[PDB]
Amino acid sequence: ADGAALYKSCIGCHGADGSKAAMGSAKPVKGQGAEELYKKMKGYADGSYGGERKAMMTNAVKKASDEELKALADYMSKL
Ligand code: HEC
Repeated sequence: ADGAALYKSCIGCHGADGSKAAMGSAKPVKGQGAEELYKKMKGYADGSYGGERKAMMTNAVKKASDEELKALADYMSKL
């Protein structure tokens, strides 16, 4: 699959232009940067980055294999 496909679900917590209030006050995804987003999204998928509220997101992003991980960051980096 590829990032774009996953994001469609992600809208639930991040909104379109990755800025809605997630599980409380959270940094907006809104073009942090592909580097940042990749490392953080990778962090979550791998389980290196996370926390209580992140648990849902962790499993959500966990579905992303590799193409997906990279592309999700790339996509989010222009959103
Ligand atoms: C709520 C139910 C969420 C779902 C589903 C998804 N994310 Fe999320 N995300 C959430 C929180 C609480 C935060 C914390 C950010 C902070 O530090 O305050 C985030 C943030 C991100 C980021 C930005 C990185 C950062 O700022 O630390 C990334 C890269 C991210 N989220 C990725 C991601 C993906 C790929 C999701 C859907 C495919 C997704 N999130 C859903 C809460 C929730």
